[PDB]
Amino acid sequence: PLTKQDAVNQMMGFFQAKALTAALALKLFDQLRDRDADAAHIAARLDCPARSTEQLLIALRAMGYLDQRDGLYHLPAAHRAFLLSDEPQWLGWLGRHIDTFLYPLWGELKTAVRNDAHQRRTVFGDDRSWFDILYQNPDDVADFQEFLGKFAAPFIAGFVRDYDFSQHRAFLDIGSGIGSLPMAIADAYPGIALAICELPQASAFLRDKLTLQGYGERIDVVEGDVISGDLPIGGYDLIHLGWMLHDYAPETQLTILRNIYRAMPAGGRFIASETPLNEDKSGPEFTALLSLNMLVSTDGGIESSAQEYLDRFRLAGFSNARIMKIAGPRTLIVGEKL
Amino acid sequence: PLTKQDAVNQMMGFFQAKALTAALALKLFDQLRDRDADAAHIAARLDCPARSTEQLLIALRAMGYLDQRDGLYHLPAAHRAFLLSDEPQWLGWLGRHIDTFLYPLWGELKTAVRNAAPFIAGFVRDYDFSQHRAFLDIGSGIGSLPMAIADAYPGIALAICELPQASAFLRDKLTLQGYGERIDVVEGDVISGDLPIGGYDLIHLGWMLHDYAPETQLTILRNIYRAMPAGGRFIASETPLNEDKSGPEFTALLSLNMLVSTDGGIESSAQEYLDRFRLAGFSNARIMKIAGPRTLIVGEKL
Repeated sequence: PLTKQDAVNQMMGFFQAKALTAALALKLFDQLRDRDADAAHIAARLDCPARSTEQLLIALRAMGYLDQRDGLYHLPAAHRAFLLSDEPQWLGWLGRHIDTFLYPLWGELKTAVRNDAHQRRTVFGDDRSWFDILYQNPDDVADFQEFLGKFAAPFIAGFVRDYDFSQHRAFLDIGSGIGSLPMAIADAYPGIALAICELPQASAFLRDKLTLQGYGERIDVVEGDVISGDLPIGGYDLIHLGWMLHDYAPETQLTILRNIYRAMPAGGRFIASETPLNEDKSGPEFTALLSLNMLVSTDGGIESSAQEYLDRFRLAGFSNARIMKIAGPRTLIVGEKL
Repeated sequence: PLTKQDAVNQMMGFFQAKALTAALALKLFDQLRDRDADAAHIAARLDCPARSTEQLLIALRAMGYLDQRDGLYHLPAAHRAFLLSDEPQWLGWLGRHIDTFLYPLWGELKTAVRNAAPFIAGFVRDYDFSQHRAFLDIGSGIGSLPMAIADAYPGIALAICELPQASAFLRDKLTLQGYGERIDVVEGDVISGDLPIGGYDLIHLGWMLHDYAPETQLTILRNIYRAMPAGGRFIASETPLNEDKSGPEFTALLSLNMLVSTDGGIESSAQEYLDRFRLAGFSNARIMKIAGPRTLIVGEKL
């Protein structure tokens, strides 16, 4: 088991979190992309007091994110890809998501558990529903999805590699952020028809992004709504919903799944990719904590076991509801329409 | 080196931190004091809904603080000491300090950049107090250090120097513990410089220098140096940064904690403390490394 020191260490772990998000917000690592430098000159380039900048630097060094030799701070080469703001794996979006949204809400975790409700009203004075905030801010949603797209590379690679897309004639991805998955499918499967279904607000933007990358004729963008169930998805024998169910309460998950089931072609296949809790709902750790993040931030999001997802597939009308394990962090929940 | 995922996991470490403090604040672990229980039964006794309590329970099992089999949660015996509200080692005090003070303060870290038992035990065991006749503790919280000294050195005179508006309170606490006639309470202020400490040939200042900017530290050290008796010894117990200020990690992080929660607080190297002791007039400024988490910076008045 663990000891008192461990619990204390973890109760203070918001220290390391905010040292990192502050450094990212200050773009501190940017000042070392070209040369090494001491605290006083980093503080000059950042427009910050020398003393407090030095306190942040010493902490980042002690945490292993920076090197320091003879008073000069050095950005390690293997940290460049995620600490520099122009690198495609830059963590700045997550940092600002934490600073502006998740960190304040988790401050009120106790009350979220007491009430089984989000703390957006408490914390931000915002009495709008989760659905309201999302529908109203498609720019934030796009920024979010393009950040997530970077992380989804192992899921996408393992989906393309472990699942036979050659068996299907037409694949449609519901609510793709940026088209990364159907692009990877197109790159490996030249004969399958491909489409993304987007909200009418998000569709022109995704169309523009697909066109810029050269995929505007290869991948169609159709408009629709999983919530209202307006889903022109009947010509697609494979339908995929990427990591969306856990954003909603189970009852809403049922509505989404019934909405897709009703719109699917007869004999069609539907796959939801999710990160389930394990069999005895004992973990894994990040997913267990992700559930709490859904509690404090959304209107009824939650993580579920594989079996719980199977039950919801069946209740929504799907036949042969089953799990398909693939490489990567997601698990496929699969069912057919008969 | 570190990877993207290492940084992500640490950037989200406030997840784990709040799971623990919310669990402490909710007295969730007390519901497993005498038996195992499933989520619905813990939730009922907590006056909380079952769905949200179960989410917090699942995270605590996944973090390793609870066991779980067939839906029944178990408090591991090795965890009772710091998770149960009635146990001497209960961490609720820290959770509350984090919830009401530190966590909100650290939420604006970027704006602020831009603008104890084991010490006591190692001090009393390692340092021979018998070489002194009168010992004074400045800023003593409840007098735990002089009481420990009293319990091991019945010959030494003992006193605590407290702020005026806290002295009667401390006098009372000391009396209620049986030390009211063994430990004297004098009144004073290191910042102001009013310090009736002339009679004590060993004076101690416990973990206070880092609450202040180096400039105010110098003023404090000069104030104590002047009031001390000739021949006296002074000890400040601190947690210094290491020789190249690359750590240790908690002290580096604690330095930022002083940034957001005091006016000018900061940690320092051993050499920097020695430098300030010398600038303040002390003689034989030196480092004594005792057991426990603190280091002693020591000076004398010749």
